[PDB]
Order: sequence, then C-alpha cells, then structure tokens
Amino acid sequence: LKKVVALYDYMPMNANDLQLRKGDEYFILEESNLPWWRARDKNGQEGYIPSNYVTEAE
Repeated sequence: LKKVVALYDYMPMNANDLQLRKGDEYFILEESNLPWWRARDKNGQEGYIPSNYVTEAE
C-alpha cells in the first residue's frame, strides 16, 4: 500500500535517511508528522525517506 517512490537524489542528513536513487520505490514501514518517514528503499535498507519530493506515499 505505502510505496513512496524517490524522485531526486537525497542523501541522509538526520540519522538513517535512505539515500534516494530516484526510481526505486520506498515502502513506509512507519510515518510521522514530518516529511521523512521510516521506509525501506528498494535497496533493502530501512531509513528515513523524504516525502516532500519522491512520489506515491507522502
């Protein structure tokens, strides 16, 4: 259901943000009141993913 797909390369600047690779989608293993959530990119890595950009979940 939650598959926020990256959009523009975004490096991690908080703690475990999943570096976006524009293309691979991301699953929201958890969300919050911020733009970055707790998803695992298609690289099989759990980290914080930004929704302000990307696509799908957000």
